Amino acid sequence: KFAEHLSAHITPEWRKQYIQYEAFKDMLYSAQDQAPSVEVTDEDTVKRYFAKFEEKFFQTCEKELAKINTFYSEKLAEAQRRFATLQNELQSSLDAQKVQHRNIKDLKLAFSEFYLSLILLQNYQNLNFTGFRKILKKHDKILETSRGADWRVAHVEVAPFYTCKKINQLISETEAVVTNELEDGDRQKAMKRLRVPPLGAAQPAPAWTTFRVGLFCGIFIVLNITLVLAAVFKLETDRSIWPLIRIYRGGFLLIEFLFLLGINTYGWRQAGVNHVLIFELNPRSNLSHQHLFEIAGFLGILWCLSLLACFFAPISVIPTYVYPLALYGFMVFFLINPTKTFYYKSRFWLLKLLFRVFTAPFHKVGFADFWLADQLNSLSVILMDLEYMICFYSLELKWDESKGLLCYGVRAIVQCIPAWLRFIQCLRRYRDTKRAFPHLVNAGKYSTTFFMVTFAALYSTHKERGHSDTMVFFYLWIVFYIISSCYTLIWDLKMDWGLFDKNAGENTFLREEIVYPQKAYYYCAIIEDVILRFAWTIQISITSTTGDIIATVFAPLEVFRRFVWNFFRLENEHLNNCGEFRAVRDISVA
Amino acid sequence: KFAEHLSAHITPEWRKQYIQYEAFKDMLYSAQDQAPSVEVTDEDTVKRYFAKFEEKFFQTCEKELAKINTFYSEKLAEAQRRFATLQNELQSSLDAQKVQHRNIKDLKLAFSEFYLSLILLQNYQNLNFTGFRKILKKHDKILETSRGADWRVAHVEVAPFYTCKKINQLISETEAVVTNELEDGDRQKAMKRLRVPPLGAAQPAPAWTTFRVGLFCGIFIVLNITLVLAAVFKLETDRSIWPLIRIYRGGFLLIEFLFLLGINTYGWRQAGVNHVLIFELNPRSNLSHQHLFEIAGFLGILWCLSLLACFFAPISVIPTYVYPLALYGFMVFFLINPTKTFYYKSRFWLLKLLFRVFTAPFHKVGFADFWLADQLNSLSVILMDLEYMICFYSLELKWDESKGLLCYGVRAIVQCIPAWLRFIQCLRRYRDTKRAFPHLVNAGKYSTTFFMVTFAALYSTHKERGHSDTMVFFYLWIVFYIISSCYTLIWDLKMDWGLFDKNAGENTFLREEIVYPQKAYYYCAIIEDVILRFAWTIQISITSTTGDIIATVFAPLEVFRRFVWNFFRLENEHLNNCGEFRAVRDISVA
Ligand SMILES: O=P(O)(O)O[C@@H]1[C@@H](OP(=O)(O)O)[C@H](OP(=O)(O)OP(=O)(O)O)[C@H](OP(=O)(O)O)[C@H](OP(=O)(O)OP(=O)(O)O)[C@@H]1OP(=O)(O)O
Ligand SMILES: O=P(O)(O)O[C@@H]1[C@@H](OP(=O)(O)O)[C@H](OP(=O)(O)OP(=O)(O)O)[C@H](OP(=O)(O)O)[C@H](OP(=O)(O)OP(=O)(O)O)[C@@H]1OP(=O)(O)O
Ligand SMILES: O=P(O)(O)O[C@H]1[C@@H](OP(=O)(O)O)[C@H](OP(=O)(O)OP(=O)(O)O)[C@@H](OP(=O)(O)O)[C@H](OP(=O)(O)OP(=O)(O)O)[C@@H]1OP(=O)(O)O
Ligand SMILES: O=P(O)(O)O[C@H]1[C@@H](OP(=O)(O)O)[C@H](OP(=O)(O)OP(=O)(O)O)[C@@H](OP(=O)(O)O)[C@H](OP(=O)(O)OP(=O)(O)O)[C@@H]1OP(=O)(O)O
Repeated sequence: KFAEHLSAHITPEWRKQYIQYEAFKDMLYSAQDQAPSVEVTDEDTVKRYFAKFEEKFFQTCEKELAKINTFYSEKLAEAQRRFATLQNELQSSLDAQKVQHRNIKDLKLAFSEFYLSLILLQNYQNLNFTGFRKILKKHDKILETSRGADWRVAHVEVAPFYTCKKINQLISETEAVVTNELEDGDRQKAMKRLRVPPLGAAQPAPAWTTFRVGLFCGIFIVLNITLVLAAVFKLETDRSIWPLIRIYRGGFLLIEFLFLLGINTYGWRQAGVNHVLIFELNPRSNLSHQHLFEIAGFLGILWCLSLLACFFAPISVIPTYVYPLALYGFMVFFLINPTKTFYYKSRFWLLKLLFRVFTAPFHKVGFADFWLADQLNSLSVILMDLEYMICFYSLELKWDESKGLLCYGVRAIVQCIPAWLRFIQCLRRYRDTKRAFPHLVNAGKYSTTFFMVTFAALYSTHKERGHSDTMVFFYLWIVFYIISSCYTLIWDLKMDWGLFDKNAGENTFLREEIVYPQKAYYYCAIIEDVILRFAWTIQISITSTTGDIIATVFAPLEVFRRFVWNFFRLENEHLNNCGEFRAVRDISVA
Repeated sequence: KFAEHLSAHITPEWRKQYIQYEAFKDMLYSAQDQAPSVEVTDEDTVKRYFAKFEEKFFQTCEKELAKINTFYSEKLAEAQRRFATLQNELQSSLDAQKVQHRNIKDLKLAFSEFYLSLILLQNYQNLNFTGFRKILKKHDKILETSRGADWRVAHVEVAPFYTCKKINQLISETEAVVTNELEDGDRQKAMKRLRVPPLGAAQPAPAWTTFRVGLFCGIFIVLNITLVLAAVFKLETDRSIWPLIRIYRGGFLLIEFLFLLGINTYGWRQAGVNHVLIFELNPRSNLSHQHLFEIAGFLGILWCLSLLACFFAPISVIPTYVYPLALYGFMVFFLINPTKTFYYKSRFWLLKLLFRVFTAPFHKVGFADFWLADQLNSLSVILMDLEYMICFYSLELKWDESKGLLCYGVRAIVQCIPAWLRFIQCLRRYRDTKRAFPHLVNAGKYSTTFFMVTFAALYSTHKERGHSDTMVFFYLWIVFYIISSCYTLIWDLKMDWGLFDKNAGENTFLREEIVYPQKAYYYCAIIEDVILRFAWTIQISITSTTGDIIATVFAPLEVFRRFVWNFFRLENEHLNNCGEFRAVRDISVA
């Protein structure tokens, strides 16, 4: 009932302030078990044990409450100190109208993001009180006394965290001020923006969505079995399937990315590392994991069906080079669907992000656009494809005949588009912050992947012609390979993940604190990301030299290191947004 | 928020006693809209309108509360009157031990079924109070006054339904009496049987189960598309598919039965007609609709795959006459799985039911075994199959050759096994109750389906030989056809469904009350069950004369009338278990 209820309804950034139910329960249960004797020893000696612990208990309760109200009052002062500046800012603004649209618009994200601190603090008044009357009721049950219940009336509801009705009156003035100065009355349009819906792991998946995740993962399994059958029967021929996989690798890397990003969003929501505060999403509406599994499953059904139509060749009139085109025209029409349907706010946010990353020297660099520029250094085969598959229909495809599928620059550069993106983003972080370690470095990390592709291509072109200036360039590519491997594997474990810290202490080789449940995950991953970081630099070289057989088998694997890396790049982030207790974004009105 | 919360957490049998939130809200909203004028008319005249309604409101509130405590106290007295007899019964029992196992066992279903009346009445104290402070808070919000909030302290929490702390002390004595005299202490094994889990429409489907319902309905859709393809391609031949469908019709009628029974359980749970009190299930643990959709989907995957293995003929060693056998050996092994896994209590209850119906002159006739003896008068083709498919492997199958499928009594009687079952059950109802209308009649209903099969078979056998005694028997089958059609279509609308009642009133041609939301469902069904009750008597005759082409197309359709009939046979039941307010079973200890 509660221990779970409390370990779920808790605000992650504050976990070191709640009642610590588990320790209490364990203390009580251990105490009862280590009872001296039922009647074997003397009577009053049994009392001692059932006394000494009683003294210990109410003592640790005392310091326990002492934490709450101290933490509580401190948090409250913050709110008070907020409703101060957050109000005069409106005051100045109000008269100023006689960018104002913008100024008004950002202001409502100040209050809406204020009224989420309070109503996340109000919970802290209840989630403790009715987490303070439960634990006591076992103490009065286990020992079968009443001292606990009495102490509950002796200290708890006299203490300034349950009998301090200040937060509620703050809630009342914010909702009459927002109502009055933001929505021209119309309280209904104000308590639609302000209301906070039960968030965290406390929102179950809307049954229909778990169903649809069941369906699109259902059609998908049979479609995969049908592919594995038919590619071991129907396809059989003398025709080259290398165009077929060289075109159906893009969709696959992009499906294996969204299933894994779904598992990422779940492994974040459950383990407490909030992927809401960091990305700057709005904490009332999100995409829980199920929606990601569902989008991934859907695009997976589309991918499977296009492949099957290519192999089974279902209708004679449509040549065969139209199924891949239809599939990839849908996988990108779904993303620019200009209605307000099928994840409208979602795709619109993602599009704003892409536009602030695919042209990102100019715009600021948040965390969303520093993250989805390290999801493009792994799906970097979906770009050499959307180069190959675009050159191929243009200059190689035979439009005279219905049988289709069964393309000096472009590859070398297009392989380093995302590395260039991130190099520029880090230079921009520098040119604003004025701090080198860590912005100028962490811009080298990508300068190397420039001095790998270039030198590998030089060796390639000078071995194709087979000239004297070839072995020299190869000695250069091989000496820059170890560079662009270590200088990105040390950075993958020291500053991103944050592991290997002197404050490690008990956590052998790890960080001082670890958010994720077990202690073998970190070691498994610290081995994996070491293996799979050498077969991504090769994977870069080979698919740039003068190959696809190793590409289509290392591409689906790189995305796995990106998945196992998201866990820790978001942990090591949250657990730097935890030491300062920050449950709500600081929004700025200008 | 509440109107729904209240229209869901409500105890169906008591719906005519709750606060009637919707009428209140509508009254308030209409009142505010029909306000005389904002300032157009005179000031104090606006007061009149905002006064007259104020007087009206508190008046209808007054009679509203007057209903609750009167209903409440009356319900409480019942509980008190219970804890009386329900206790001395234990008292007498206690000393008697010095069938006792049985006597003890039935006694715990007396308390567990008692402590569900209280904790369904306790809710009635909260679900009203915090349904009495909401409605008022809109009245004080809409009119923007405080009279409502004051009246709340003037009448509500002085009234003997919120300040009557008697039910809770009853809960305390029942759980210390059960703890002490049923479980030898061991409070943990008593508050495992007594606890009531949030029931009704208030229990969401356990996410994993909605997922699995998504999966087994996912593999199923592609498997059906593959069947429709392959039976329009792979099967093609000169071999007779009549054995193939004459064997794969059983599984289909049994799948189309469980999907539809799932839709039945949902249409019951949602529309309020409880399928829990009537079947005598235990109200804490049930099978919500999702579990039925999931079992149906699973047996559907098995059916589809067996069919596909028959058509695709996947492995050469296993002849082809082994796939239907494997499918139907699994569909019946799933039902006698002697572990405690895969719906253990469920299948064990269903098996106890079958054993109390397939031999049912002797056992009592509850409602479960009167209901699942009218689910066997529709799945009556699954018996002429398990006759045909059993005779065929025995005396027709060619075990010498691997190619298999591509069998004077038995049919005539086996068609009337379930009609015989129900005829006997009604005779047993008579031989106990001693009442004819409705037991002796409603035993005729099945005597006719005896004088239809018999006479149709007589005409058949005398036309095969083609003798003089043929046209006479046909004039008899045709005169008993209209009998066995009208005498079961009038009974399908007058006593089962209960429709066409003189107390109809406003509900044209219907019953006085209707539990189901709309008013076109009843007419649609009253037309349907008229059409599909003539093509079930034919369907009986044809598949008994000397055919399958019309059988395999009317069998999947009869089950539809059984589905559309379950709705109303359970409505017309619940809405006779509602007039007496009975939310808990009366269990008897002997
Ligand atoms: O909050 P965002 O930015 O994520 O999205 C909302 C915001 O968009 P935007 O500011 O234009 O980027 C407003 O748009 P807008 O043009 O109407 O007005 P402004 O541009 O804000 O002046 C808002 O209206 P409003 O609340 O300001 O009146 C609402 O409009 P719409 O859908 O038509 O819904 P209604 O408002 O008509 O019900 C938008 O969507 P939703 O929130 O889902 O409804
Ligand atoms: O209540 P039912 O009839 O629907 O089912 C229970 C009841 O069955 P039955 O009376 O035999 O028909 C008891 O069986 P039983 O033989 O143990 O004892 P009795 O025959 O009742 O004397 C009960 O144990 P118990 O609670 O009485 O000790 C429990 O057994 P089991 O798991 O071994 O129980 P635990 O060891 O986990 O308690 C059965 O299932 P569950 O309730 O799901 O567990
Ligand atoms: O009577 P029992 O022994 O069968 O059950 C206990 C009962 O409290 P009771 O006995 O009435 O005082 C539950 O509260 P309840 O629903 O009555 O609610 P109210 O308090 O009455 O509102 C309580 O949940 P909780 O809500 O306090 O957390 C539960 O804790 P459980 O979830 O198992 O474990 P935790 O998560 O608590 O550690 C207790 O079981 P045990 O832990 O074994 O003692
Ligand atoms: O602030 P607003 O005006 O946007 O919203 C109102 C708000 O009460 P508030 O304003 O504080 O007085 C809700 O209660 P809440 O969460 O505050 O709960 P507390 O009681 O405060 O704990 C109330 O639900 P609820 O009162 O039935 O639980 C809701 O009615 P709606 O959902 O339609 O539910 P019904 O009308 O169908 O019942 C009201 O909206 P409108 O009906 O449009 O006026």
